[PDB]
Amino acid sequence: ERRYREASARKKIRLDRKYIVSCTEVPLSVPWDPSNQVYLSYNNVSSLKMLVAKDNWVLSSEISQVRLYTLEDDKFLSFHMEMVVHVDAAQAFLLLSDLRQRPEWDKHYRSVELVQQVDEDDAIYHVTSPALGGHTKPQDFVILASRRKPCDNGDPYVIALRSVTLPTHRETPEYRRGETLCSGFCLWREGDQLTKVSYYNQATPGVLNYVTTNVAGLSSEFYTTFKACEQFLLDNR
Repeated sequence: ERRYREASARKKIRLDRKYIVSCTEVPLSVPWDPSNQVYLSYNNVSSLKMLVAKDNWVLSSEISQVRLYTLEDDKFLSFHMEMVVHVDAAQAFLLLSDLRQRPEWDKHYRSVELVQQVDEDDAIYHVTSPALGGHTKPQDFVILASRRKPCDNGDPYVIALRSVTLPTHRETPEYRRGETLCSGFCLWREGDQLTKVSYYNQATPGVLNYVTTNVAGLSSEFYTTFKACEQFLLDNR
């Protein structure tokens, strides 16, 4: 309603003012080296856990028991979605770990190609996303997906996502080369057939405007795309 439209747009303008200066000070994509595969996979998963462990997360919104947290770092904007689903965490882990089945429920992943299967729990994908507001071209990503099972009780299943570079899939004029610093899921066992599904996205300069629109409340594509995940997991029990 009017009362919310006006105050929301004010919040969006402030966030743009703060993050107009995008961010090399931090490295988005990293060279892929089969020799450093174990550390690229370790640093990938380690980064996501440290993001979860940060303390200055602030709640922005809640809709039908689906929360939305945000974190205003000095250089980049991070958000995080929380949700509880009625599926076993182990089952949700196998579904959310294969990005090839992610276009089936996420509007933001148009196509997904598997470039190289490093090992059991690590792989390199080639992702393409539709053109967001203000572009004629879709943008593509070269992402390393690393998954790890929880070590102890209470620790989460982790699926990590980081952009990398490969000499075989270099930037092409048909797509815009996007780059995400660190994203992925975190799944907790909240009980028998219960799972707290969490999506984290640390930084993606190629979609800043898109994010600040959802955080301010002027849009609801995060919630739509995230409840589609809830519906994607429930059907595979």
